[PDB]
Amino acid sequence: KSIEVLTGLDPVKKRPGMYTNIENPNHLIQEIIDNSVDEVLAGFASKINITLYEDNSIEVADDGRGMPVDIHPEHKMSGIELIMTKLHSGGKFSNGVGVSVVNALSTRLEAEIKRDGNVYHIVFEDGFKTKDLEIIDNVGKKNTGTKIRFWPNKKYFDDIKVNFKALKNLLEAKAILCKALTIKYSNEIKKEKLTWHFETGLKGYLDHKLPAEPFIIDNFSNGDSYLDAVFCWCESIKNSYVNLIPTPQDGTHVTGLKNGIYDAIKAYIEKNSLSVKNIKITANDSFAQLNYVISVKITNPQFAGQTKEKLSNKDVTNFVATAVKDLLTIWLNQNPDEARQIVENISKVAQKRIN
Ligand SMILES: CNc1cc(F)cc2c1[nH]c1nc(Oc3cnc(C)nc3)nc(N3C[C@H]4CCN[C@H]4C3)c12
Repeated sequence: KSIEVLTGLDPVKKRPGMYTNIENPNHLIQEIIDNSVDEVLAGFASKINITLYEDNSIEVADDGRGMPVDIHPEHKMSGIELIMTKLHSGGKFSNGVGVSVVNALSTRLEAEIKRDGNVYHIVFEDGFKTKDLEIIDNVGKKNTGTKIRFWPNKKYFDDIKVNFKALKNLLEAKAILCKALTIKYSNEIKKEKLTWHFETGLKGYLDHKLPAEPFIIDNFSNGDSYLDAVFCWCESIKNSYVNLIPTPQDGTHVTGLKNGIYDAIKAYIEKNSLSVKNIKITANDSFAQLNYVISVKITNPQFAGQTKEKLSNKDVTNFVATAVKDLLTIWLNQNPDEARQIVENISKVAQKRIN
């Protein structure tokens, strides 16, 4: 918030490849999903509905509070227009892109917002408003939501066809990580509907893709920070997420799982026996054969460099570590035969490193 930056859309139209992946419009669809996901994470949306039409438009709808429409004092336009028609960025010092990138790279965009008993409607073309915000209908006060339909512009894309298969993979991936979410998908070209809703979240996922029944951390929290995790050892899946988006280069949340596991194995070796007390085991050793998914839900996810691929928040590391240690120790201290096996294989990895 120290520096706030506001431009028009020309830099996006001039270098589309710096604001999206231009093979197809999927990344644009991702921008819209991400916003609707932020409304799920804030506790207000439970439903994300996606439609692919035969005219090659894409519609995404949620049942959240609805994108605000109040007039900005300084900019003299509604929230929906302000967010759609200008590039928003900023930070702490100089030297995610926003839905305006989708508006910019689209010949047409329509927004329907339900709030405060009103159905609002607005239309853009090539990133400029062309039909004013207007109340077109009325509705129950608790009938709320945001719905965006957009028409990707062929001049900015190698192909206007949506890659359906990757879109489906992505939606499933997200529904897995948020049990309070139900995602629906309708492809009117292929005549195909899907519904993803995972009541037990990640349960069973590792099994499908020691302990024999993998360990699950189920919605652990400290204030406005949430942790879901599943892991086991094996002879491979190693996925981590922040706010439902992959962190292919790990970070503080992973280091958190790593340290929390080490601490748990080290303490258990110390408090038991197993002829392993004299083996110099490392965090790396107890992590070596670990298969897991960890998914954290935090307030202001800070990342590495200028990209969003490695979580940096220096206090997530001990948020995860402490939780993993406590939960895993409890489990170790009620599963004797398997603890012993986990410990032994870990010692084996350590001895092979030392030799
Ligand atoms: C496909 N659906 C969809 C699509 C979409 F592009 C945006 C929203 C969207 N649904 C939304 N719901 C809310 O809800 C809010 C209401 N009030 C406040 C203060 N914040 C969020 N806000 C929304 N906003 C406001 C901004 C805050 C974070 N992201 C921006 C987009 C959306």
